[PDB]
Amino acid sequence: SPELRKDPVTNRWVIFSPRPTDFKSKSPSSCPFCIGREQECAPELFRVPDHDPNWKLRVIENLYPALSRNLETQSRTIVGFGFHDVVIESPVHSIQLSDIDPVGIGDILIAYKKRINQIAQHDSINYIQVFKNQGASAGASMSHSHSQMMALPVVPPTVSSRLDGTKDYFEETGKCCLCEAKSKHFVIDESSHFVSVAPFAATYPFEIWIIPKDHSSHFHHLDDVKAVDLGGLLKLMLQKIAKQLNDPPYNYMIHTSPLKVTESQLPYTHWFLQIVPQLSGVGGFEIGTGCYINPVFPEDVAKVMREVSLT
Amino acid sequence: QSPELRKDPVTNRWVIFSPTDFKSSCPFCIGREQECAPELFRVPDHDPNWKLRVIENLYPALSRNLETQSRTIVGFGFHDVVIESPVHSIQLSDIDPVGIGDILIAYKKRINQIAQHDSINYIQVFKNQGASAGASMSHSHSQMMALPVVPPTVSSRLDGTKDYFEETGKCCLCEAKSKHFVIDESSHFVSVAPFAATYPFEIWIIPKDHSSHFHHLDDVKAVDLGGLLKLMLQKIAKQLNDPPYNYMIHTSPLKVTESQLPYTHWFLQIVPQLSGVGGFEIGTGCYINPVFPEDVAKVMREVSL
Ligand SMILES: [Zn+2]
Ligand SMILES: [Zn+2]
Ligand SMILES: [Zn+2]
Ligand SMILES: [Zn+2]
Repeated sequence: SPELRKDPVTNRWVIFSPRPTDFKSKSPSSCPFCIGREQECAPELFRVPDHDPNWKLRVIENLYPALSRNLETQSRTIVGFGFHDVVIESPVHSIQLSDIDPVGIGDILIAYKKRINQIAQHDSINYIQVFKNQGASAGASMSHSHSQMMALPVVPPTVSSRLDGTKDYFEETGKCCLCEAKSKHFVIDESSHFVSVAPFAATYPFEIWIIPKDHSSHFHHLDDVKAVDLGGLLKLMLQKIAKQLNDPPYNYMIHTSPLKVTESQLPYTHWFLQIVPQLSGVGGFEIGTGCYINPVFPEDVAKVMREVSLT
Repeated sequence: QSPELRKDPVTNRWVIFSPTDFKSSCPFCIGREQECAPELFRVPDHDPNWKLRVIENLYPALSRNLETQSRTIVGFGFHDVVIESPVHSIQLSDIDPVGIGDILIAYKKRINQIAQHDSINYIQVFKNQGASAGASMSHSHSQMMALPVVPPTVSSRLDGTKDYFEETGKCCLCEAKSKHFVIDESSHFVSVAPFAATYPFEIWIIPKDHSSHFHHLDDVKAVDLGGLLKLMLQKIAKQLNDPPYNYMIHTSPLKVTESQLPYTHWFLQIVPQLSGVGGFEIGTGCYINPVFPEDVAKVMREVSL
């Protein structure tokens, strides 16, 4: 049954028009990121344990940054200023994040936080995007496990689009769209402080939003318990995806608040984590319209992910 | 070199600039029609010996039956496939400009038919060739998708240009030669590199005059464009080693009110399917471009065919 849907968090029409059971992936031994080879990496910001030779993760600068941290005093057209950094996820070469315990993932998530705060000290930076790219066509240039963060001198579309949307939904309904998640999105799994769902008007097939059950406008408010919990759920979400979809290239994106949000935006600004398994590409309709075509309804995705067995 | 952000009213979004080096029978075969979804018309009109046909898409993304019905809406819309040549062995651009004229004019004929439906908000026409750019069939061809609402790209375009117009009192597209990097122009267009293009080697073909409506396309301009579109697609393949592509005609919704006409202008966007996308762009909606439009224009101004 083809229809069009819209989520006040993404604010753009997606078409739903397809079987959910047949969707599957179709997309060295050492590296400079490996422990004992830090001399081959760009400058470090910090490493957990705090300044320790037997480290768990490190937060280093990107050797080929997309934005220049040396254009700060210099800010139609603006200068390429930013902080494009890399968070090293494991000292080990070949272990994928989803195979990292949930407590270790919690710590990686705690690093993002600490860095965002370190960055939030720069009045120029207005929004950092914490995102992970695992896989060639999902953009993984390194095989070792890592995630990327970039701090921007502007507020992007989806954000002002998400902020422009959840506010319009709040003004009327009185509620923050994500607080209504279990009643407005399809439930997959739930942890102590988070719940996962196939979004009502999902962009991509098999897309996931791990959503804080409590109302929290900014990611950086991650504590140790929540960081370990969410880790377990993120670990659970990445394993059900890998089994059910045959280890597809996938990336994840943390969505949070503009650095200088308003006291008013808080009641409807609610962060979350989006997981997008790569299962297909686009054509001239999408690039041209900004509207996506999703071949699987979240009604089915939610049934599948619930039926996935992990033993 | 030094990265830089840049915006444009047409896109109304900043892109991250971060820097001639780039590069790379069927059912549609004349004699198998009954094997295609229904026909809306062909050209020559009602000619068994056709040069192009506009048919319904066998696997439509939006159902043309759900018309009666209609944060959510029914999947009503039309989806058609323009078959650009009864010869399985031809590149859209290896085609004669006059014949490209035929196809364009056909888009116009199908839009007017569609415009008769009060339920259609926008009418995007696009071209897919090459696997990586999205294509599933090799025979040369393009498509049309008619929608019940105005999509994301048009939304912003209306906002970006409107706001720009409240500024300098000028339609930015009419100012193409003072805002974009000109590579080439014919008696009616200026294919251009856009000041703040989203994709590397992106090319915009811009009607010189202010035609807030693609469907205002006439015969001489129709073939006037064909020659320039052809020239850009051939220069594209030449310098970039024949990369798949998806060009997109940008134009105006069927409910364009009068207050939006001075600043709404239609243009064609060529995207050699190159650059890849990962989490940054997915989470932000802000693309990164490795090559500035100043370098792309010079490179393409020197292409020899
Ligand atoms: Zn390695
Ligand atoms: Zn909330
Ligand atoms: Zn053919
Ligand atoms: Zn104009």
